[PDB]
Amino acid sequence: HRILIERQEKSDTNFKEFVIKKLQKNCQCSPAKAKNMILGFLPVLQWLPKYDLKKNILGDVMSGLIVGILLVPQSIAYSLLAGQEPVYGLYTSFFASIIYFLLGTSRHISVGIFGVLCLMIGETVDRELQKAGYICDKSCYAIMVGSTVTFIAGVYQVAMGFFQVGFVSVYLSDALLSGFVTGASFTILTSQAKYLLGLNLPRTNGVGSLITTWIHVFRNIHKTNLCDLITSLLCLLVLLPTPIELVVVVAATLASHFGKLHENYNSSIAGHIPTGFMPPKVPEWNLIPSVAVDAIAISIIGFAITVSLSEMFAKKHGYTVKANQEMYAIGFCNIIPSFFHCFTTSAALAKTLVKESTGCHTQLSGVVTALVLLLVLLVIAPLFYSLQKSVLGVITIVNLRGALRKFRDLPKMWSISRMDTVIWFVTMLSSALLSTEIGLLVGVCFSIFCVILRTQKPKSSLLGLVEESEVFESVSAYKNLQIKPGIKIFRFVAPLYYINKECFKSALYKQTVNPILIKVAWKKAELHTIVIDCSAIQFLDTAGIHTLKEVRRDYEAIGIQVLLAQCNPTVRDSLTNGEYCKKEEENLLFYSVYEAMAFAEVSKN
Amino acid sequence: HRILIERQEKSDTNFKEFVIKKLQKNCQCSPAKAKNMILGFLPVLQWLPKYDLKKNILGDVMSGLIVGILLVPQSIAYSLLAGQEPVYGLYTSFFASIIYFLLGTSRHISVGIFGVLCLMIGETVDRELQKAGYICDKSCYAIMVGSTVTFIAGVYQVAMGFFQVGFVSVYLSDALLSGFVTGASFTILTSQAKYLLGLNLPRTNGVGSLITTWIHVFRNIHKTNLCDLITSLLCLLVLLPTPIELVVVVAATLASHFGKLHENYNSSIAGHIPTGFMPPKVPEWNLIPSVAVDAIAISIIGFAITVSLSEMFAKKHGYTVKANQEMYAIGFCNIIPSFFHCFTTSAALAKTLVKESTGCHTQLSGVVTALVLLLVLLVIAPLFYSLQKSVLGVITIVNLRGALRKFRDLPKMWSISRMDTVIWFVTMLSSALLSTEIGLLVGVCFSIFCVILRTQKPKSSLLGLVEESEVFESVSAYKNLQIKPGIKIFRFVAPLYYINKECFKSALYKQTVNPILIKVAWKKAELHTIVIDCSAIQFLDTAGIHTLKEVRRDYEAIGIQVLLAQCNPTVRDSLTNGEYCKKEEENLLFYSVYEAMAFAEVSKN
Ligand SMILES: [Cl-]
Ligand SMILES: [Cl-]
Repeated sequence: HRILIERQEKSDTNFKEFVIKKLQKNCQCSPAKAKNMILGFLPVLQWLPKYDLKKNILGDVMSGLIVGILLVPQSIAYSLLAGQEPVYGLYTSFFASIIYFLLGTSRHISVGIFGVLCLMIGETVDRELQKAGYICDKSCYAIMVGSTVTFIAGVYQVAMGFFQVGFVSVYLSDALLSGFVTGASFTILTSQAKYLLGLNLPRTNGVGSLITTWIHVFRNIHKTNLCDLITSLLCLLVLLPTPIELVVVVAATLASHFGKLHENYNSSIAGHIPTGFMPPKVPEWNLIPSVAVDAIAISIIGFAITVSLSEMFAKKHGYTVKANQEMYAIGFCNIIPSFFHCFTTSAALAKTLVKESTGCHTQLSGVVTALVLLLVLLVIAPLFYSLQKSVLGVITIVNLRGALRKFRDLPKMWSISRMDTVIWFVTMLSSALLSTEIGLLVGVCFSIFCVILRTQKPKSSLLGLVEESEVFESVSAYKNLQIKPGIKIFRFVAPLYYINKECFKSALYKQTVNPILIKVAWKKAELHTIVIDCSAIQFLDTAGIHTLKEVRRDYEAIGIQVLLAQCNPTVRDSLTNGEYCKKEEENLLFYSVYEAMAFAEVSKN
Repeated sequence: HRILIERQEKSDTNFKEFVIKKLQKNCQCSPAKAKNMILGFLPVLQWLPKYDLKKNILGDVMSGLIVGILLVPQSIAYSLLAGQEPVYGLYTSFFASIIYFLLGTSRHISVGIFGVLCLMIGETVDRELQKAGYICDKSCYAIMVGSTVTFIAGVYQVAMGFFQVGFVSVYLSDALLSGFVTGASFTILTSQAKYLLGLNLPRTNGVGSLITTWIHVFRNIHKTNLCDLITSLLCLLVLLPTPIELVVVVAATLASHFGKLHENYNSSIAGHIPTGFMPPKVPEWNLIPSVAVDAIAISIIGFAITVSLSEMFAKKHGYTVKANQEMYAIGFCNIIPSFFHCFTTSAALAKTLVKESTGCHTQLSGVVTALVLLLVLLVIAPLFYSLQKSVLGVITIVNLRGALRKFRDLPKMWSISRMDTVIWFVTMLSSALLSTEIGLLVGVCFSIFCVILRTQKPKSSLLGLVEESEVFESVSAYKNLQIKPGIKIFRFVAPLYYINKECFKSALYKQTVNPILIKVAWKKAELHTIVIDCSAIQFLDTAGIHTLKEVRRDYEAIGIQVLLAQCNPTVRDSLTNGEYCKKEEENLLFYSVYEAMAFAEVSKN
């Protein structure tokens, strides 16, 4: 008794008429739903009118001043890492917070300056500064280039949000992103070492910069101020055990101002800007083609990190974050502020962690931080003068510590997925050495190739029956399975295609007869059926269809029957389209391994 | 009653000691087997002493003169396409045949000049000629560059043979190679159009050359000789229906010599060389770094095509061709002749087809061709003077026709594998336009990405039981399957990893409850078990382990049980290593979908 399943009728509707009908059903021209899109595009007018202030005002207000003071050195630093004046980091943070409060659904994430992104902006800035030469007084050209790159990144992000092409985010694996952030953290530490030691080594760019910078540091170690070094050592000793950062920076600034440490030729930040808020300057609009390629990566890593963090903190509690709206928000946190003097913004884990430790479920707290920043941007900025600039490096290293600790999870990573660990290590090496962008590209492709390698050398085994059941499983992995003689079931856990067709043939020949050599031996001068378990064969390429046909023909030439079992509907469709089973030949494809085994047993009898 | 299969004990031998022991068992220092390696490396002293001359001498001798005369215009042409003097093509063909008779196992293949490879050599030659400027009198530098590239390609091929790294050949799919050869044939036709029309348009190189050459042809169409055009039209008319080529070239040469067609400013080949065989010149040995990258592709496409053709013609009858020995042979068909004045060699289908039509199973015929070439290289070369050079273009186009006919198989290709057809079309476009090398790289990566896309959007469905059996199959593909209520089996035919984890979650939520929205609705204010068929899940990434854990946790939060069935041994190992089933929790993983369904039915009762 053979199975006689009947296939369902395929849908005849495949033209664009049905697509147009379903697009109209989607109501592109939506009456009375334009308010919904306005509310969807402006989440701010959805929870502020329904704000439970009596239960969250204290939480939002609390630690907002601490976070704002805590966002203060981060800006004066990463701006320096980005090749920008310190006031530009403050502008970036304030504008990012204010705009994300307008457009934002995570309600727990901390948008603003991201170290990895600032390192990448810095690379593009220095390249354009050199390609140009070093009323653009160096810093003016730097901020112009940074704002242009930010505008391009925001345009790309909003285009990906509108075109619904955000699925590219799936190509950035969590392990690959962790490796990239670790490598970028190593690069940031190497860059900040020069400020930590007080040297004046030249700008190093290109593949191997990390090594060039370290070599320069070693070469110029004798030109050590020994004052900034002492301050940095004390700050590292105090902050390594880990509000501590705010106290440290306040005490360091007070000591530097009182003792006049600059008399020892101590490098310090300058009077960057007064209350300021200078009138906005439009982007270059002519330099836009030159720095588009870098903006590609900046936009991707920016939106990938933001979406990942927002989804994580939404699924933690009250998951109501829309991916497309966060696309639009992170895009507009890089378009409107780029009209002003700001660089790219993204979610920062080290500062979101600070708000998570002390805070509540209200985005209004970010506004408070902005207000604090605004206050810092109005009258408290001169109070930040006379910073030792070694405390800045200590403050950057301490924050990176979060990403640098990932090396302690390598034994745990290995004990779960070896190839994921290898991808992580390769991405970390390619980001630390080589280039940050080149490192990301190397990581994304190596992960895709690892998926190709996993396919390339797959598992292949013989199947045995489980006693008193209709279950077949690998003999090479399980024990005490009945294997009747003259029938050998071969399971090949992989898609059969151009990459692994040779491996499939070699494994089948090694475990069963290898009919080619037998045929040549017969021409010069036990087994009767073989069942191929196609349950794990995901798809079939033209090579796979040809390989299966060749296998069947070569085995039938000797006299060994070949039966295919548990084929997918798509695999069966490919086999019928590939002209494998001829027309109504029958007894060639089976719906289960048990059915094929029973048929093979009956055929000999 | 639950299944209680016991797993086999894993092998404790994993260190390098066992590898060293098996390497010694391989007998690296082999006594009395050095003769075997000598015979293996020199196949010539394995069938010549055992040559059945009485049954194959007539076949080998027959059509050898025709093939040699037929290899004559092919050289005078493709050398011109390769930016070389015509005598260099004759040298290449003669040396390739002679050396492959020494080292060769296919015994039916025709090594020699390959059109696609000559086009690629030409590109590298013209670039180096320009990078240098245009006792190297242009042609001397061209042959020096070509010989250097050939030496590098042969070194790469022999290195791949010795290192056993020939598996790279699996990345060049048959459809991708067919597309590349079609695009390269289009490029060759475009290049030979200038000789067909008799114009003198400038050298065009870079991406889009095909378009630049065609634009130049259209611009200079008015400068048509109308004599070479008439000769080419007559030759095309005669040869298009398709020994015909030899008669055509002989008649054209005789007519040109008798009528003195060169009086009409007809471009013609010159007195390239006398009997010649000038003393060999060593490769550049200093220019070797510059043209290594091009030699990478030349070596790969050369060895891939040669191995494919040899394996095909061996498996057709008497399969005794070793892949590694053919690696060595094709490498040494590019190393020793590069010491002389020759360029790269590979199997040519159009000329192997000529020998297949008229020939026998003896490589000695190739020697005969070499002899003919040698005779042509000794005294018959001046007889080939005064060739119209339009017959050459006609002779190149006719031969390409074999690869150009592939466009007629597109409807057949679509009716078998749509993605393979798309890869073929993309590779053909990237080889015709863009660059030949860039086209190959674009094809190889797009095929790997298509394997990634096939994974990205996979099949997912609900499984129903087949009546009076223990077989579950897709409800969306088959008909009349029992689906008990409260239990829904979800089959996801793909590996679960970072790329398709979101798709897996979305499909499972769409077809079953979507527990997140249900949980938020329950907090604001039928199904009990779900069985996941992991039979088609090939592997599990760190993301896949996390996704499965998250799915189980979220479904158990609502109150819906999640059971995993038919997991691979590797998938089970990943789940245990990933801390998914805790310790001895039981009733979480099942060996069959029927077992899980029975357990789910029992649990409610
Ligand atoms: Cl950071
Ligand atoms: Cl060809």
